[PDB]
Amino acid sequence: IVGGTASVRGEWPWQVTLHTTSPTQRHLCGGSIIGNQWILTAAHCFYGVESPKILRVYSGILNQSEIKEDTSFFGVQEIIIHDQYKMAESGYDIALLKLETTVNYTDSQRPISLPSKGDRNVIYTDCWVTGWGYRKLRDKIQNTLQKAKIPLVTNEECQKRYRGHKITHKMICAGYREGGKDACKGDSGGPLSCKHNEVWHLVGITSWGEGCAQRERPGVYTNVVEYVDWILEKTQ
Ligand SMILES: O=C(O)Cc1ccccc1OCc1cccc(-c2ccc3c(c2)CNCC3)c1
Repeated sequence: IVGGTASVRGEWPWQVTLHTTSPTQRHLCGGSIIGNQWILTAAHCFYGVESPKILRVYSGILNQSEIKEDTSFFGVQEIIIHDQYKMAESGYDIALLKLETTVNYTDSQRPISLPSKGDRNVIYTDCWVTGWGYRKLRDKIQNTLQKAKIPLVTNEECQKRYRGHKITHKMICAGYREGGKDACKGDSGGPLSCKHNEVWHLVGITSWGEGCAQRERPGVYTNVVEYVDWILEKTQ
């Protein structure tokens, strides 16, 4: 998170830290709790992941320093990548982690709803991007969970900044015209959560963009509402 501030415990309870344990154990990507044994993340996070054996999902984590050799975690039973996925910049950057056990919901770990059936025309004015990612292009993974309010930009406006990319209706962009606040390396997979009528919705999944928080270069996200049918087909 570029231009963000620290979160407090139980602020983003659907946020998870997916770790890899090969060749070293570290924060790989972010994710969202969308069900008792379901995590919604981005497919590109599993590039070079040979099997779910090396992964660990940590929920209820504020600082990465809280993760010790005795810290509880969830094993991943299955990694469901979108069948159409190839590269992040081209879309379908959506994956589902099916955990080995159910999540007991508390204040530090609860599920986030997907955009509602009938809220397609909603103008989201309170969107937030969260994660433990970099604060600049050549940085390191953060300790506390950063947050950033980012305005959504239209598909047409976003397509102007990305003349060399195909910005589809399965993508949503968020950024400030003069840069400053954005998600960077380590934030992918995580949520772009927008609050509407005091309910949080998982509106996007952190995906890609030219550099981190550059001017007139919005963050590109997976448009969750478009994939709700895929998610329901898989989580049933
Ligand atoms: O993809 C990750 O987060 C971490 C990761 C996992 C697996 C393989 C590669 C990899 O890192 C690639 C990498 C390198 C530098 C910056 C980014 C990055 C990430 C997100 C966003 C932006 C940029 C621009 N702003 C909008 C959001 C990604």
